[PDB]
Amino acid sequence: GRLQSLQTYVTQQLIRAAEIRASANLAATKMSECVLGQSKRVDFCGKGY
Amino acid sequence: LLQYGSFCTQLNRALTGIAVEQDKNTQEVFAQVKQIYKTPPIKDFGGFNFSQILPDPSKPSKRSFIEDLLFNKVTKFNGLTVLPPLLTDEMIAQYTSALLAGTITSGWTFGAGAALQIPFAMQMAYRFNGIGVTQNVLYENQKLIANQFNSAIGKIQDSLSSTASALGKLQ
Amino acid sequence: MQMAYRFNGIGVTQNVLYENQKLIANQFNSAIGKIQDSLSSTASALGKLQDVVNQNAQALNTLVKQLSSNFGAISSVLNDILSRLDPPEAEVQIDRLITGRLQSLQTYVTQQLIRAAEIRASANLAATKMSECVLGQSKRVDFCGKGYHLMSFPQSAPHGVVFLHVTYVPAQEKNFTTAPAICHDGKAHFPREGVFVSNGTHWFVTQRNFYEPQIITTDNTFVSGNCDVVIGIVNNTVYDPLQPEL
Amino acid sequence: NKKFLPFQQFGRDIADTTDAVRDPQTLEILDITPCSFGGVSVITPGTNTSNQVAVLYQDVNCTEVNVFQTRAGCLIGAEHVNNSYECDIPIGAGICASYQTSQSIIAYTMSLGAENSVAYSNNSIAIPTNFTISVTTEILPVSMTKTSVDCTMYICGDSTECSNLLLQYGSFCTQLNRALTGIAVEQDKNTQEVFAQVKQIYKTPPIKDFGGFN
Ligand SMILES: *[C@@H]1O[C@H](CO)[C@@H](O)[C@H](O)[C@H]1NC(C)=O
Ligand SMILES: *[C@@H]1O[C@H](CO)[C@@H](O)[C@H](O)[C@H]1NC(C)=O
Ligand SMILES: *[C@@H]1O[C@H](CO)[C@@H](O)[C@H](O)[C@H]1NC(C)=O
Ligand SMILES: *[C@@H]1O[C@H](CO)[C@@H](O)[C@H](O)[C@H]1NC(C)=O
Ligand SMILES: *[C@@H]1O[C@H](CO)[C@@H](O)[C@H](O)[C@H]1NC(C)=O
Ligand SMILES: *[C@@H]1O[C@H](CO)[C@@H](O)[C@H](O)[C@H]1NC(C)=O
Ligand SMILES: *[C@@H]1O[C@H](CO)[C@@H](O)[C@H](O)[C@H]1NC(C)=O
Ligand SMILES: *[C@@H]1O[C@H](CO)[C@@H](O)[C@H](O)[C@H]1NC(C)=O
Ligand SMILES: *[C@@H]1O[C@H](CO)[C@@H](O)[C@H](O)[C@H]1NC(C)=O
Ligand SMILES: *[C@@H]1O[C@H](CO)[C@@H](O)[C@H](O)[C@H]1NC(C)=O
Repeated sequence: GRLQSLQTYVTQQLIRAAEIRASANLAATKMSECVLGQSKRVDFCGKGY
Repeated sequence: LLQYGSFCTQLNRALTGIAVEQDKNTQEVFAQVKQIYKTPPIKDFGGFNFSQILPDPSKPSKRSFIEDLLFNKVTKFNGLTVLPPLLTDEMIAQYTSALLAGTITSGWTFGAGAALQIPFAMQMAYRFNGIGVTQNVLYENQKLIANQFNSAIGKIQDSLSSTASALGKLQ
Repeated sequence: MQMAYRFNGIGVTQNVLYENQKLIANQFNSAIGKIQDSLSSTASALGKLQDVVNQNAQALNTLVKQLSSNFGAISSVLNDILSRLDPPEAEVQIDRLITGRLQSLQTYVTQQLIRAAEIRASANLAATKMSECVLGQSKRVDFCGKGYHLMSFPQSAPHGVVFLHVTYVPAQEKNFTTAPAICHDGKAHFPREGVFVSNGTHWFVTQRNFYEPQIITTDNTFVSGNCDVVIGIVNNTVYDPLQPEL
Repeated sequence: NKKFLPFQQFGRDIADTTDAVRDPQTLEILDITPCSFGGVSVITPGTNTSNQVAVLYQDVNCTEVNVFQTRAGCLIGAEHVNNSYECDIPIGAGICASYQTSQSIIAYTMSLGAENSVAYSNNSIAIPTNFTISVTTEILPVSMTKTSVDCTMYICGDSTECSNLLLQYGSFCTQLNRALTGIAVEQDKNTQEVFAQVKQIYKTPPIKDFGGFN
């Protein structure tokens, strides 16, 4: 029982980690395109031009 | 547990790979630049007050007011070992310091390698010409832009201090 | 003409292309040689492929090593359990082995599915870079390589692809003193696209990514406003091509 | 320094673990502390380089026993250096290790980069004059090895008693085979979405008049 519970914990940690990695790629792309550069993409860098 | 195979090996490999991926995440976010840049305190910014975003040497923890509000408004032993992070908050604070120094001084031009000094008014004029706004509107309405900018900074300071609704996303 | 179009895409006048064409050719060929050298000798630049391959290999080999695991039963091999126990007596031990091997298979399937999800995420990113960094020109900074982007070239790889980003990097700079505007006769003057620089003698307008002085005139500048509001307007004679041609 | 009630002999923690106690002979409020536990880590360069080994203890200081205590734990077999360099192998808390000065294993704080004070004035501008066409390599993985496992053959290798006991247990082998089949199909969908972009097949003419572009 404890090993099944531990494996469930590991599985959910991997899923949350993958979600966090996708958010991390979003954050790095926004640093490279909203901070380092002036993007023309509408609502990629918040509301407005 | 010896009779129950290699479960411990697989789980520890998975969790160590998780920690390595956390390190890769924070590095690929915050290693945008390799050259640490430093803000000159010479404030000829055309009236653009950057006090709540610049690094403040009045405090030894070298960051701004807003990041300090983000710290102070955001809040077992059976083998459950919390590993330490690789980059501390001070190191990524200095990376944000360098990025703010670059965006003040060189705008986008340090993204192609070396930094290139440009006065900040010309950066704003170029960013207006990027969105089709003719750059005369900047030069003819500079102090109103300074007022609206610094007032918006004060508004987001108050909206972070008196309201913690935009923080539970991290929680 | 494609590289001229790309230089006009990054806001650089295409005369620099036709003036320094063989320099561009020599620098490009040297860059290709540096990449060949850094791929041939330095084999430590392909971690992305072999990490996925070794991860798949570790998962498969762990799934193989699970077979000899006893899982609390009398032995691991089913054949001895069949040859030593009754069909109403082998039920518990074969149930143990089925339970353990089923748990290990579910572990393997969950791991493969999550790893494949991350691989598909990287695949969509790679296909988007194929659609933009190679297939066209992107103004996105640090999306198609470091620096100003021109084009990129793809190459095959086992379970992979390699982009070769042709990038533009400005090299040599010099401290210049500039002003936002020129006052002429009460008429202010703004650059159409550029910046008003003076080497020390006369105000010149130039381009933001290579230094070449244009003589400041109404055919180069934008006449608007007055000589009162602009913080940093300076006095200089804006040239007029009409007066030598009247 | 906790304070029970005069009948309370012990107590649990938030996590339902016996944290603090009171002695059955003597009226005194004790506490149970876990012992020194940690992870054994090894800092080394490659076997194709050397055999010198540095030892890292996780989260605890040098109790059992060069003694270099950091915020990540005990660390012996290394050399503390004031000269902060680039991180080579990460350890924790911004302190990394390397193989430098004849040479041995050192330990140092990660230098965050070459420090620069870029100049600024009211009117000083920096304008490029010469340029460089650098070509930079990116590496992106695309697909994964398509793999199917006959889970009936895996669990029950050439048996029939095992086959009947597996058929008692529903369609788990069917489920795993269907999931792996969907994975294997979406791999080739990835490969077609990456490469199959132009339905034409183009190729160069033999006259490679490319302005001097080898
Ligand atoms: C900017 O605003 C702060 C208040 O947060 C004030 O202390 C500081 O003097 C201001 N600086 C300028 C240049 O206006
Ligand atoms: C420009 O002036 C600054 C002043 O500190 C100096 O550091 C820099 O090297 C100068 N650059 C050139 C190209 O003269
Ligand atoms: C600045 O450029 C003009 C352009 O003709 C030239 O006459 C002058 O000598 C230059 N001054 C210096 C200091 O290079
Ligand atoms: C030069 O800097 C000073 C600040 O010391 C400022 O008052 C002045 O306006 C600047 N010159 C121009 C032309 O803007
Ligand atoms: C520019 O010329 C005007 C005369 O037309 C003069 O009043 C003004 O002071 C000059 N500008 C400077 C900065 O001296
Ligand atoms: C491995 O070590 C040998 C000497 O022990 C050395 O000659 C060789 O270059 C090393 N391998 C690599 C790939 O450098
Ligand atoms: C470890 O650190 C604790 C406090 O952080 C201290 O009380 C203890 O004496 C240290 N032990 C050793 C062996 O350094
Ligand atoms: C590092 O510098 C301090 C003084 O700044 C000195 O006392 C110490 O001995 C140095 N470290 C080593 C390992 O020598
Ligand atoms: C740019 O640098 C290269 C380096 O050799 C040189 O050959 C070339 O003449 C330079 N071009 C300019 C315009 O300075
Ligand atoms: C291109 O480079 C290769 C490798 O150095 C060389 O063999 C070939 O002759 C070159 N061709 C041209 C036309 O540059």
